[PDB]
Amino acid sequence: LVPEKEKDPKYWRDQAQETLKYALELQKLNTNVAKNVIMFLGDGMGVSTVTAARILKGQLHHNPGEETRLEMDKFPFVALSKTYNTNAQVPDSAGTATAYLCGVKANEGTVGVSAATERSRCNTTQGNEVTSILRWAKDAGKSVGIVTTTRVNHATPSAAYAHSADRDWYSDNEMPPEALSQGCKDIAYQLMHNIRDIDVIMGGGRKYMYPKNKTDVEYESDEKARGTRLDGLDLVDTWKSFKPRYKHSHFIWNRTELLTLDPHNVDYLLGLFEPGDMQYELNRNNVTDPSLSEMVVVAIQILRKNPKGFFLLVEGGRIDHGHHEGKAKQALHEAVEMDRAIGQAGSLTSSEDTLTVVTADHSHVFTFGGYTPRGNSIFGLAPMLSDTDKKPFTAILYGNGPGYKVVGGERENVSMVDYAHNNYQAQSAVPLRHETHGGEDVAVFSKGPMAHLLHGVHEQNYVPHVMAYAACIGANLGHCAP
Amino acid sequence: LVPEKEKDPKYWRDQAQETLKYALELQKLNTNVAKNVIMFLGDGMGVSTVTAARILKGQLHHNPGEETRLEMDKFPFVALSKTYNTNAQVPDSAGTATAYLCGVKANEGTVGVSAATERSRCNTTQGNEVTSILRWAKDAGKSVGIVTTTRVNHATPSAAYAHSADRDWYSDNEMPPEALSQGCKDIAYQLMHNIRDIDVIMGGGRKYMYPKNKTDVEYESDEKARGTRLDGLDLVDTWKSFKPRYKHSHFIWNRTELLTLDPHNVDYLLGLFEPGDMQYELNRNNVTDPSLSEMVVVAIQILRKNPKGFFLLVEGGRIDHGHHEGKAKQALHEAVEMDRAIGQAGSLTSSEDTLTVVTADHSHVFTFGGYTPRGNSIFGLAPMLSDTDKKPFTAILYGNGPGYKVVGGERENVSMVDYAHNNYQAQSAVPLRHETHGGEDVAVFSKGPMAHLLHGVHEQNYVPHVMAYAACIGANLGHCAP
Ligand SMILES: *[C@@H]1O[C@H](CO[C@@H]2O[C@@H](C)[C@@H](O)[C@@H](O)[C@@H]2O)[C@@H](O[C@@H]2O[C@H](CO)[C@@H](O[C@@H]3O[C@H](CO)[C@@H](O)[C@H](O[C@H]4O[C@H](CO)[C@@H](O)[C@H](O)[C@@H]4O)[C@@H]3O)[C@H](O)[C@H]2NC(C)=O)[C@H](O)[C@H]1NC(C)=O
Ligand SMILES: *[C@@H]1O[C@H](CO[C@@H]2O[C@@H](C)[C@@H](O)[C@@H](O)[C@@H]2O)[C@@H](O[C@@H]2O[C@H](CO)[C@@H](O[C@@H]3O[C@H](CO)[C@@H](O)[C@H](O[C@H]4O[C@H](CO)[C@@H](O)[C@H](O)[C@@H]4O)[C@@H]3O)[C@H](O)[C@H]2NC(C)=O)[C@H](O)[C@H]1NC(C)=O
Ligand SMILES: *[C@@H]1O[C@H](CO)[C@@H](O[C@@H]2O[C@H](CO)[C@@H](O[C@@H]3O[C@H](CO)[C@@H](O)[C@H](O)[C@@H]3O)[C@H](O)[C@H]2NC(C)=O)[C@H](O)[C@H]1NC(C)=O
Ligand SMILES: *[C@@H]1O[C@H](CO)[C@@H](O[C@@H]2O[C@H](CO)[C@@H](O[C@@H]3O[C@H](CO)[C@@H](O)[C@H](O)[C@@H]3O)[C@H](O)[C@H]2NC(C)=O)[C@H](O)[C@H]1NC(C)=O
Ligand SMILES: *[C@@H]1O[C@H](CO)[C@@H](O[C@@H]2O[C@H](CO)[C@@H](O)[C@H](O)[C@H]2NC(C)=O)[C@H](O)[C@H]1NC(C)=O
Ligand SMILES: *[C@@H]1O[C@H](CO)[C@@H](O[C@@H]2O[C@H](CO)[C@@H](O)[C@H](O)[C@H]2NC(C)=O)[C@H](O)[C@H]1NC(C)=O
Ligand SMILES: *[C@@H]1O[C@H](CO)[C@@H](O[C@@H]2O[C@H](CO)[C@@H](O)[C@H](O)[C@H]2NC(C)=O)[C@H](O)[C@H]1NC(C)=O
Ligand SMILES: *[C@@H]1O[C@H](CO)[C@@H](O[C@@H]2O[C@H](CO)[C@@H](O)[C@H](O)[C@H]2NC(C)=O)[C@H](O)[C@H]1NC(C)=O
Ligand SMILES: *[C@@H]1O[C@H](CO[C@@H]2O[C@@H](C)[C@@H](O)[C@@H](O)[C@@H]2O)[C@@H](O)[C@H](O)[C@H]1NC(C)=O
Ligand SMILES: *[C@@H]1O[C@H](CO[C@@H]2O[C@@H](C)[C@@H](O)[C@@H](O)[C@@H]2O)[C@@H](O)[C@H](O)[C@H]1NC(C)=O
Ligand SMILES: COc1ccc(OC)c(S(=O)(=O)Nc2cnc3ccccc3c2)c1
Ligand SMILES: COc1ccc(OC)c(S(=O)(=O)Nc2cnc3ccccc3c2)c1
Ligand SMILES: [Ca+2]
Ligand SMILES: [Ca+2]
Ligand SMILES: [Mg+2]
Ligand SMILES: [Mg+2]
Ligand SMILES: [Zn+2]
Ligand SMILES: [Zn+2]
Ligand SMILES: [Zn+2]
Ligand SMILES: [Zn+2]
Repeated sequence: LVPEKEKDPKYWRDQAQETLKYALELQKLNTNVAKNVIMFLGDGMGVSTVTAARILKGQLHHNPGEETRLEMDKFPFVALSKTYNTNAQVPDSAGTATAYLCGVKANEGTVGVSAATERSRCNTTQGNEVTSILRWAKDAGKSVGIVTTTRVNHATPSAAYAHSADRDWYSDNEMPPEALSQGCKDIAYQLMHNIRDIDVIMGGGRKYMYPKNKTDVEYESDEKARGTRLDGLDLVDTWKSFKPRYKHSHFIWNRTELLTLDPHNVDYLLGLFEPGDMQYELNRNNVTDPSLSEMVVVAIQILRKNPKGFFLLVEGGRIDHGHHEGKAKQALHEAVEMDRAIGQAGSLTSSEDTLTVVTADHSHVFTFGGYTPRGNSIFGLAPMLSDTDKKPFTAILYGNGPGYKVVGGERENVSMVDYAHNNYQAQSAVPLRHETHGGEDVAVFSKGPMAHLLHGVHEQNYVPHVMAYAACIGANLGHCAP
Repeated sequence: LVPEKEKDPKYWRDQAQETLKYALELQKLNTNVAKNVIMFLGDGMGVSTVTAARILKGQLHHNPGEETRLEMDKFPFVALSKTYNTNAQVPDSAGTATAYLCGVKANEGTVGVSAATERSRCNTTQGNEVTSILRWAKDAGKSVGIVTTTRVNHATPSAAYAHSADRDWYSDNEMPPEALSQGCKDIAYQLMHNIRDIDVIMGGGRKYMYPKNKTDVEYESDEKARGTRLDGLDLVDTWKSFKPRYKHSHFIWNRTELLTLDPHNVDYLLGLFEPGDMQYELNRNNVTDPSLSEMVVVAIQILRKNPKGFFLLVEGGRIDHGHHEGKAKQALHEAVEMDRAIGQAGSLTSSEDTLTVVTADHSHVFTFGGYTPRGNSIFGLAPMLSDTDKKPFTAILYGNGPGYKVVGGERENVSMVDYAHNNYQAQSAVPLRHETHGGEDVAVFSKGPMAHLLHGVHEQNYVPHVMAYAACIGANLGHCAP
């Protein structure tokens, strides 16, 4: 390849000098008060995933790909974060969520509780509860909201409003009798009771809010999408009844009514679009379901009204599931969609009074290499054959997972298969039903007031402490001190 | 595990508040002139490799490992760098070296030339030569030196002083007749002729400096350690003869006299300790060979004399070879040794007038996971069995490489083998003689004057441009402008 302009040293030198000039200009630090705070979380978005997503996004416009800039790549400041649970070397989605939402490290499988709690033991929930940055912002008088592509009562979204010993207790249908007798409430119940004035909630998980055995409104014939609650509670009606009767509250479940709302009138919005987890971006039905960008735009439009700012949390959660299934295409497309949502959010706000942070909870064992030529398709093959079995192979691989395939002592001959298919599983080393997480560090991109405080290598729980200080909320309020 | 103190939220909150206090103090930027510049390069040191090395270093002191802090982890500032060649999507060790030493991106397999050069073509090299930061520092009047554990004429060390179309031309014994006729000089020849006043050179590659068939001084009976030059040149004598006769010059090849020199007296030092590449840290013979830390200390002691500062380049090069062989233990130990050398260097200098940068050239396909418990040995097994074949597996794996082992259609019982051995090869997905590089981004750690200029996501060639500006050398000299 080697584009023509790239063969002149002057081109590279001029680009480097321009970057240096911008860096020198960046020494006038932004020391203003962050009226607004927005967090973007990519579930499982490792550094390798970020690079692969950048390459794919570049190639989608018919460019070589490597020189493309992601939206998050334009964030002025970058840092590294370690993501180990107090209980596990390779973290989970719950302990990390507690670490980066409440500021305290906890055990894996528990949400909103300190390390003194034991998984699946009700007692230890009492006296070991920790609040989240969302609660601090709400107590400060701001507006808060949650947007995600997974279930609302999933680990990441639930780590901001709930305190539970087990992450599997989505509703009372999944709680052992001992836990119920001891007096423990499930995550779905805690969503509508712990904090009763959450302005914006959007995502999936419609089956966990209705009495058991009730047919779904979207899939009437689907027997797996029925309600699960054993106490007969209709949680949507409970959510509606907890808000003032002189305000405006809306419940939506489908794309047509999402785009018909007037954000200048709505005050409280609840949206559940799928019975469980929302579909992949490549499998999405653009007629009935919305994309992440549209939800983010609507949420920001609704939230920006309060004169005291707002806090918003956005999660791209299906990257984790895509990696778990061993389908790199789906995960990369999810990452690209999240980057587009980040760009939209950046377009809708201003950096002189808004602090924005993008990060991930953990990593995976996804790898890509093989000495590929410039511009080679991210889902393509390696230039050479294997010098041991004389068979081809792809540039993307997994340490473990369902991609393992050895038909009678011999590996597969991918030449005879469609390796660019949407649901293709790259080969792995050891066969597992699901591929596991990774224990490497993750990257954090920050832009806005006091964003320079995230400068080097930090523990995960440090992330919410700086943001609070930027917004003059929480335990420390020295920024606004006279 | 879960140490006792970690079960209290107050502990984590206090730690986070202390970190925030330090960050708030870092706002008074260091805008001084960098009298000295030091670069640490880890060949193949990816983010996952850094995390694994941190865990191993922590465990070597009988700690859980995850909470340990590396020396480079204490560097105030962190950034991310992209490492693609103009010719390849997955980079090589030569084009990246040119990018981060001269400030221009080039093709893979070529050293010190722009992208207009074609690999293995002498007559395309004239007029396409690019100088390195070492040359800029030397022209500024500073002292310069190179220290590495690989051959001195390897790609990374050679990118700073040589201009060649092919990286394989270590000496005339590896040059095709057409290249010799056209007027090509090999890398080893260029080492002693391009720049004739390099103060400190240390590393391997003793066979490439002597006439062909001349027996080595260390391994007399070793037939593979004999000289290779076909022109009869003794390059050590040439190096000695190019220096003034009223100065002091020393040549050493073995640990005893490396520690007997007086740095306050020596002016020019050349040290070649192994015929080819230096041994692994685990296989090193401490009696005859030195470690990286000792060489770094001696080099800094010699260099700090010049009243105008100095520039030093240090390379831990055997991490790449360890990963290529598929032996994670050796690579992790090499990374730990490099971190120790970084600590020694930091101890020997001051941050008020010295700018220090640590980074890598590219990454690998090394992965580690498996949901391990806190404190689990980095070289240990995963807690569970494989739910597909009912056999164990390790937490460390490779995308490809020699670790592949499938006899009779069945993978290995690792339990019947020593998986903690020094030369154990973790299983991989596709069998290759050597495992390949990785195309993910790499991390950069900076500390010292103007170190804050490396803040976000940058191209690799941007790295040397900032350093020069910090030291008031090169094309841009605006820092010292009245
Ligand atoms: C792994 O797989 C490769 C390629 O697989 C191929 O890809 C799929 C897309 C689909 O076409 C599959 O059916 C197909 O296998 C294997 O490469 C094949 O190798 C065999 C020998 O083992 C070749 O045998 C052919 O036999 C004929 C000899 O008379 C003749 O047709 C062929 O020569 C001709 O090949 C093509 C045929 O389309 C023709 O266009 C050319 O002009 C040429 O004369 C050839 O000798 C197959 O052709 C190969 N198929 C290819 C290259 O697509 C490979 O063997 C296997 N590897 C291992 C290690 O088992
Ligand atoms: C993969 O490998 C595992 C473990 O490998 C084992 O460890 C290595 C370090 C080395 O010792 C290897 O030789 C050894 O295989 C295999 O686990 C074995 O599984 C078999 C079948 O179940 C057991 O068979 C034995 O047969 C006897 C009848 O009961 C009896 O001696 C054994 O019970 C005894 O088990 C151990 C022996 O030291 C001990 O707890 C008591 O002595 C107890 O009575 C047992 O039933 C082997 O013992 C197992 N070996 C080990 C070390 O656990 C595994 O089968 C294999 N997996 C596959 C899928 O092939
Ligand atoms: C997307 O969501 C909207 C809002 O729920 C859906 O519109 C709804 O459509 C149903 C079925 O036609 C309407 O029910 C009907 O309403 C009246 C009486 O109220 C009457 O026609 C029938 O007896 C029946 O009850 C419902 O009113 C209507 N809701 C609103 C707010 O207009 C829409 O169909 C959904 N679209 C897709 C493509 O899924
Ligand atoms: C490490 O390196 C030093 C320095 O090269 C080695 O010492 C050197 O050993 C040689 C071989 O024995 C000495 O040469 C001998 O010297 C005298 C005459 O000068 C005489 O014994 C022999 O005729 C021979 O020429 C040499 O002098 C000596 N040091 C120096 C500075 O020249 C040492 O052996 C090495 N150690 C190891 C463990 O490899
Ligand atoms: C949590 O409550 C449970 C009730 O299920 C307690 O479990 C019993 O506790 C007593 C006191 O130690 C033990 O003698 C019993 O053996 C326990 N039973 C079981 C099945 O574990 C549990 O101890 C309580 N935890 C605390 C901290 O008081
Ligand atoms: C909504 O999804 C539909 C169905 O997949 C898309 O229609 C496809 O569009 C692609 C891209 O142009 C075509 O290659 C397919 O042939 C179309 N399929 C059908 C059945 O018509 C549609 O483009 C999507 N709309 C948006 C706005 O993204
Ligand atoms: C650089 O030199 C090579 C020969 O070493 C030239 O190669 C050309 O191609 C063939 C290859 O065998 C030679 O026989 C031709 O004489 C060469 N010339 C042409 C015009 O093709 C190559 O062209 C040279 N490049 C330049 C710019 O002079
Ligand atoms: C130099 O290397 C030698 C040889 O490995 C080391 O001596 C051994 O060190 C190991 C590790 O502590 C011990 O288990 C052995 O008992 C030692 N003796 C032998 C004969 O192997 C020696 O410690 C190393 N020296 C330094 C300073 O690292
Ligand atoms: C839910 O219903 C299950 C099946 O019973 C019948 O069929 C389903 C499809 C519904 O129409 C249901 O109302 C019918 O009774 C039962 O096995 C299950 O016990 C029912 N659950 C409850 C809580 O009643
Ligand atoms: C290099 O040497 C080859 C083998 O010679 C052996 O090694 C040398 C160093 C002496 O010890 C000699 O007695 C041994 O027999 C020769 O075959 C070869 O031609 C030589 N090559 C050159 C270029 O001189
Ligand atoms: C123990 O750590 C975790 C954490 C979260 C997690 O996902 C909830 C898993 S999982 O891989 O077992 N669940 C899966 C698996 N395959 C899926 C495929 C398609 C859609 C959704 C999926 C969900 C493991
Ligand atoms: C094409 O990209 C590169 C770049 C550098 C490189 O290393 C020079 C290699 S290599 O893997 O083929 N060389 C190797 C291989 N195994 C080794 C084992 C032990 C000691 C040294 C080794 C050296 C490939
Ligand atoms: Ca839907
Ligand atoms: Ca030696
Ligand atoms: Mg999640
Ligand atoms: Mg190297
Ligand atoms: Zn997760
Ligand atoms: Zn997961
Ligand atoms: Zn390299
Ligand atoms: Zn290499």
